[PDB]
Amino acid sequence: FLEHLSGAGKAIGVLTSGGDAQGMNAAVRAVVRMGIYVGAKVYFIYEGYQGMVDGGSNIAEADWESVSSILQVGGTIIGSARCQAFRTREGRLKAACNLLQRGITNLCVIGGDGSLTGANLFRKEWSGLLEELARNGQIDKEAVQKYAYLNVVGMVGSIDNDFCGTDMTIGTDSALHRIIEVVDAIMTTAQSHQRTFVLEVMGRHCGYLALVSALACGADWVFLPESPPEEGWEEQMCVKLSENRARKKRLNIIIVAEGAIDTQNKPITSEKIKELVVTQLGYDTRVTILGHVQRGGTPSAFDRILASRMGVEAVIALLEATPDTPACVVSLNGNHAVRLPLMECVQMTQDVQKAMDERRFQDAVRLRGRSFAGNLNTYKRLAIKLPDDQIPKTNCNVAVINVGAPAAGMNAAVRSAVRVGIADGHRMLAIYDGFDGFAKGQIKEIGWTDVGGWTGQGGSILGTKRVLPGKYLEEIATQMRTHSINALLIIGGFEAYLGLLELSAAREKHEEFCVPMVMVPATVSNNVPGSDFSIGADTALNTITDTCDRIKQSASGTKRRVFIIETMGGYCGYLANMGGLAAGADAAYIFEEPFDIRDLQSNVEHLTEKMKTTIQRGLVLRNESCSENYTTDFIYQLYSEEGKGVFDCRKNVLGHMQQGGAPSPFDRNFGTKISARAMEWITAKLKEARFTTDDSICVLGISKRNVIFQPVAELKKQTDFEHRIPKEQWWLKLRPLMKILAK
Amino acid sequence: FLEHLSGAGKAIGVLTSGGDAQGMNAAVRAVVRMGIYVGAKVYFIYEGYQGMVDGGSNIAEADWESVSSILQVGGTIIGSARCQAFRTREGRLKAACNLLQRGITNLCVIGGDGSLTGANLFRKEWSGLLEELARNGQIDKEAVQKYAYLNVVGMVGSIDNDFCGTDMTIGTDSALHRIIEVVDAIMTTAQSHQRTFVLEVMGRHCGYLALVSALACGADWVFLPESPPEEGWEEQMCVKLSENRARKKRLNIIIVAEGAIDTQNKPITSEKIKELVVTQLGYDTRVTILGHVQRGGTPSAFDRILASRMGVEAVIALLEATPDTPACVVSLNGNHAVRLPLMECVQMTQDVQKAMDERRFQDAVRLRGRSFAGNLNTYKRLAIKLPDDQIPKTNCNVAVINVGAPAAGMNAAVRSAVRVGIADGHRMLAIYDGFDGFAKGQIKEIGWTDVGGWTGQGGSILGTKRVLPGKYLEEIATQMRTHSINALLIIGGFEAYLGLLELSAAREKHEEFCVPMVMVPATVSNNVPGSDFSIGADTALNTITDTCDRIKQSASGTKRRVFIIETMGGYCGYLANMGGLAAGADAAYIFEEPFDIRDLQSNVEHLTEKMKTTIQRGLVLRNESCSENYTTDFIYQLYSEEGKGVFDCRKNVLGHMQQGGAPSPFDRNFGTKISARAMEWITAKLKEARFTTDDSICVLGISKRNVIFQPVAELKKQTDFEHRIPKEQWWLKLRPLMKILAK
Amino acid sequence: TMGGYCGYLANMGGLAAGADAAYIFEEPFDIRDLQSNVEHLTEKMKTTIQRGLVLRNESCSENYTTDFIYQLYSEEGKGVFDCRKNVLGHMQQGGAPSPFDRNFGTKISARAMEWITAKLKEARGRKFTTDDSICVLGISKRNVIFQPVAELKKQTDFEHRIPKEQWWLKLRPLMKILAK
Ligand SMILES: Nc1ncnc2c1ncn2[C@@H]1O[C@H](COP(=O)(O)OP(=O)(O)O)[C@@H](O)[C@H]1O
Ligand SMILES: Nc1ncnc2c1ncn2[C@@H]1O[C@H](COP(=O)(O)OP(=O)(O)O)[C@@H](O)[C@H]1O
Repeated sequence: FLEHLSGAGKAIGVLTSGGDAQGMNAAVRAVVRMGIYVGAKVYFIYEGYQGMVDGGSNIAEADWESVSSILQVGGTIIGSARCQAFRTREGRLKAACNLLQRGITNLCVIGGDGSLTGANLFRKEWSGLLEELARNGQIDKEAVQKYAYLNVVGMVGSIDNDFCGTDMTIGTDSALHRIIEVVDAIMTTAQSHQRTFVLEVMGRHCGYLALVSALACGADWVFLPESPPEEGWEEQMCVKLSENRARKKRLNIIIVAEGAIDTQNKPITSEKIKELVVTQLGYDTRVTILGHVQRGGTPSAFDRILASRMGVEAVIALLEATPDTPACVVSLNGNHAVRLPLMECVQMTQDVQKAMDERRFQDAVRLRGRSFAGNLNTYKRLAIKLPDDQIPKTNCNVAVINVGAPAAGMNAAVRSAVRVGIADGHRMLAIYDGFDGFAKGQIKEIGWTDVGGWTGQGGSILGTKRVLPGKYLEEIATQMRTHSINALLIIGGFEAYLGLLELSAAREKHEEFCVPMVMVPATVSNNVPGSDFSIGADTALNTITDTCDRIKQSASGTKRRVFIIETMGGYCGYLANMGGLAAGADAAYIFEEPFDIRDLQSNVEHLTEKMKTTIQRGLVLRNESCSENYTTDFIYQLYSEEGKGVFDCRKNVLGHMQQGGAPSPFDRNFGTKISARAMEWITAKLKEARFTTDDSICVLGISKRNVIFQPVAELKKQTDFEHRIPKEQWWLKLRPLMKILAK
Repeated sequence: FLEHLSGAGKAIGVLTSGGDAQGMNAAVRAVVRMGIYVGAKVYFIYEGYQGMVDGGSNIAEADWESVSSILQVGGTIIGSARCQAFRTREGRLKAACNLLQRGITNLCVIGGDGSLTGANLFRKEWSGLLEELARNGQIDKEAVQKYAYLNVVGMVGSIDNDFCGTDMTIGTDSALHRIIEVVDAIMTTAQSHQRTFVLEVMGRHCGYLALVSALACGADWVFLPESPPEEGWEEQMCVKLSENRARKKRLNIIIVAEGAIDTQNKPITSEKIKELVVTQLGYDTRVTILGHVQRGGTPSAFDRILASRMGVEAVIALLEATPDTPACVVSLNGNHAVRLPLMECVQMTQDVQKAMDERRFQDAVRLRGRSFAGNLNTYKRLAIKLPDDQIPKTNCNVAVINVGAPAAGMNAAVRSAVRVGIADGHRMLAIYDGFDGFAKGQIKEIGWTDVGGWTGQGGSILGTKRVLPGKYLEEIATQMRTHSINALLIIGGFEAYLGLLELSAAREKHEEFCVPMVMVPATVSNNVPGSDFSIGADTALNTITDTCDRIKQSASGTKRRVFIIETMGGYCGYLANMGGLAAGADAAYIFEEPFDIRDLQSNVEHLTEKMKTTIQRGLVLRNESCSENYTTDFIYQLYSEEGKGVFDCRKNVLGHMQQGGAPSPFDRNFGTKISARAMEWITAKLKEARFTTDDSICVLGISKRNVIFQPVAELKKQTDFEHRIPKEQWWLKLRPLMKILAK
Repeated sequence: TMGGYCGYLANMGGLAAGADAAYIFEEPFDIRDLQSNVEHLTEKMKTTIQRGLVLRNESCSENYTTDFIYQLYSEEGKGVFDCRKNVLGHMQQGGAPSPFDRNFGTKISARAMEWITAKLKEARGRKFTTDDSICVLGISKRNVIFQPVAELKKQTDFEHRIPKEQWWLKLRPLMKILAK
């Protein structure tokens, strides 16, 4: 719809300066391919800023073929480097001069707190740098007026995330993986020798990756620069570890921020701890500093997407910016990408440092992010069980259950749901084998020490069947009428929706279902209406994006070959699309977007023109059931006879391997995060009677920027029951974008 | 066949004491399930040796259901711990006593250098320990004669591999993964900031994982305790790094052994190096000590197989041992598992430390393994290019090529082949696009700096097509001359085999094919006759064994479900079998082992009796084409209608996702290792003219314990050309075993 | 219809039953010849004849199979016409022989028995090593003739097992113009 508006003729320079984080390539890829799409010239700037000063070999134009085959790699191919000869006007001039020699009037910088502030100045000094170049007569006197205005745009890029202008900065999810990967491995070595480990994650300033990772591996204790330990923590920690040996947890994991501190700026080294536990508890302890393995590695799905979206929203922001409009720093807020003023953002970032240095920790917290406070609170109120007798019991029965297909990171949702329940004063009942078990009586009260160590496990434990209750609506109520069940917590997918939607029926027929029930999105499909995201979704999506890279391997080894992969996920083309954009597929056929033999024919042509360039590979993803006639076989059958002579092609039907492996850190948190707020909505609405109106049975889920409880009742509207997909689907806005990155 | 004479009545005790290495669980799983198959009782011994002293809660019987769902986990579920109260007779007695109380007469210890020596004494003191127990009257006076003989067996288990009784110890391949995983990640952060890293791998005594890993990531320099650096290495290293910057290698990786030393016992810390390079080169440098992430993580395929095979060969050795027979320590030598004397094994291990302490490094090397010397030699002679002018050119043209399907770890074979060639005095010619390009003239001379950094990349670069050299023999002859080629190396699967054979009898014909030619196994199928292994085999097998665990996830979440996965690999059921044993499949239908509707029927029954126990999952692998009638659909169609009411079931057809991803560390080495010895066979046989016979065209591959060059001629015998698989296939001996383990 | 790669059965049967199109191997075709035929089938679904018949040679294309052909025609009609698929089994080569075969079998088989009786009398008062010592009798122009299996190696596609030059392909344009 906005493809028309495209500033052409002009050029843009792209560079990378700062903590080389994963997904950085996927960014410069969206920038180059988009910059060309709009009809402008895109130049490369090696060694970040240093490349500008130097020039010549550090500046070259980039073709569509250039940024190809780099999306699936960490670090940055453009190269990064700290340039000091730029922080000085005496040399910042050489940079400017070199730009006019190439005709670049716009620039896109992908760095960090400082790197951005660099261009913020260059932007201003420009009018002053051209005055000197024209004066000394080093550049054509004409140029002094053609390239008078200088537009720049910054981009969030560093695993630190010490930036409050955006919730997530390109790299976080990637580095977060690297951290969890190391831990999940270490946990097997500690669960044997029954010892305790102390880890040191990155983040000299922001203690973000230090908290999210911890919540992701159900850590025992965390040390953050923003929220230091209350005086007297030394004995309070040993209290925990002392109880963890008494509860039989032969494993203890300690997460420490690179810049840990206590009530006073006094640093909290990881050794100062190793000493504390072994010299006061006697437990064998080993501390390890996670190497730069946090900035390297393969970019996760989330990172590639965010990167590829930012790279575009940045290109448009460059030619859609006025000579007097503030410097913009594209960033993902809530769910939709939005540009923000650079200066104002660096301010917030610096302010966090200000508060911390002035023992104002309490304020420095609500300054890093309005989700950060909620995360710390969620973690702690879930990693500490105040004595059994100090918890005011409510004498109510709340039950949890897993209805639907198993989704990675589901056990994580149960761990939270249970603990946030017991710690709230309720007795927990676990319904095994989904509904199938519910009716059979497979119910058992579980405890706190029970759901311990699940945040890391995938698949399901309490079982889970897509078994609809619509016909066993009796055997169920009959069970609740013999367990004191006064609450319910479903965790699944669309199957669960129909579950509550049906339950509400037998209320004027069965006085037992007349209780509070809250469903939480838990499916790899993400077809759950009333939420833009689902638990275990980002996991499979990560498994898919990965597998596509390994398939793009055999497609490159053997020149001129195309692959057709059939991703699963009912009619919901979520998985199919997000994965196609994350692996850079030439096309992804989802159901939600109709297509005839022509949309297909007109795409085989584009695939042929690619078998001329360097990229002699081909990748096309197809939604499990996007069409009843054009099947995985059909698509392949056509592509073969229509290519015959130009390229080869095969087909693969991704099995359930997707929804299987260990849950992605994003699910390890999502599962734990939005499930607690689901448990309080219960405690809060269960206290109201301390239930009729069709609403006490809703579905908590991500909507705008934050989650909200929507009564399953009013969700009947925006939902396609025939294809089992929500009517309005947000990720369709990426459709035009996703494709312009094809050709 | 040999499962005839088994054994009952008596009982066996299993424990784990030492460096908890991955795949340890997969070991105790084979011991338990086998000890039961033989008809004996198997007891658990928690906390390694400490459990023996204690007793009671640290000793329990294990059912078939017990050791289930642990195979795919690192560390040890039995628990490990160092017990000092055992190194003393005063307490070693409490251990013995507790054993008679449970009726255990045999024992299997899975530990290390020290842990094993422990039972070696216990074995002897036994007669003396029962003398005191009967005297003091603590055990029934009768028992003093029923349990008079005490049989024990040790098992290689520790990632150190500081054991020369066996080539590989349960854990190596797994810890080697963890190491390579960390590196491959760090290399992206270093290839950006163009810096140098110094890594510190495990191995306080043996510098194994330090050499193998290095060779796997094409490291720049290594430090080993057995082969220290020649006096004057300080400047020699800087010489390298200085040239790597001159050759444009914006990345330098240094691998240091945990116990590195120089000509003298003087330790070589990783810092002592960080100082050296930065204070003498000025390059930015960061050193990181790979935490215990090397002992943790998920066990690799190689590890699980070796583990599962050792656990069995151990059980049989226990009941097949006489009262006066030396203590045995099962270990994999060459390719077939063979038991060896404990004491005699510990001697060798202790002797390596002896030599090192007496500056006898030269002997200490040929004492750790007859392959070690060949590996160190391979690495070094491939990481240092003596000046262009100091290399006595031979003025000969040797060309390499990739014929067949792309196999992970193929580029690695080219890197080696190329360098070992230039460093031998030959000019290297690279044939792109396999044969299809060979006839097209897609030939180009490559250099040393060209094939730099390939050992880590998967897929292929020189392209690779399954096209035979037949129909275009003339378009290959004419070209052959244009470059005046004399030697041709091949990196392909069965495809390449047919290549060499077609070129053999096609000599008298085209007089251009009369020269030395050597092929090397490079296919994920492993159907290449004349070799027990293939390049890229262990990779796909690792991806398969992984994917199966992710499927075994969704099969456990939804109780009572069976999956049918169709692995690929022509008729060669290699992939299908090894993967089935590595993931614990209930059955794997390969072609090499015929079966009727009865073997199938009699297996669905076994699957039903499992749906009664705790394990309500089901996994069955089927070879791509093991039967023309019983296809993946058929197998599923039967299993469904035959279970209907007891269990559900689905089917998945693994795509080319197998042979795709980054090559496994075992392939990264195999490719480089046995590829050089293939290049020397050329340099050695081309200097013989200082060429039309059956001994000029051969297939270099693994046979007995070591590789050997077998003329493609005499290989026509042991090869099934109709099904493209070697007649005699070694891994078929594991068939009975594989099945008794799964039941 | 079956019949290896030889589209004879498929063609003659399609012309005899008035099939809208018969896809044989001997006559290549892309997704366009297929597309441009679904259109003609739609314009017929306007007249009186609301039927559609398309024959496909057992293996005229490795990609475009009976299911493919049907899978396309279904989605490409959706709203104008329905469609199903049938794979004629060996029922074809089975029933009692047609009177033309009852004769052909007996007719040209006798003249094949005499060619033997006559070439037994040749070198009687006079061994066989020539090329015309093992020929194949078959209808060529107007009448049959004995062609030595030797010189038949030329006009024969061994890969698909069909003679190179096939006469009945002259009926291709005709066969189709009769299908509208
Ligand atoms: N105040 C400044 N003025 C101008 N350029 C700056 C300034 N601060 C940083 N830079 C530029 O950006 C580069 C990166 O600085 P750094 O603080 O390391 O970035 P980041 O915050 O991403 O880690 C410097 O080498 C310089 O080129
Ligand atoms: N002579 C001995 N007698 C009894 N136990 C011993 C003896 N030597 C070693 N052990 C046992 O093995 C432990 C030593 O660790 P070890 O097994 O050598 O580790 P690793 O598996 O890494 O080689 C001791 O704590 C003890 O439990």
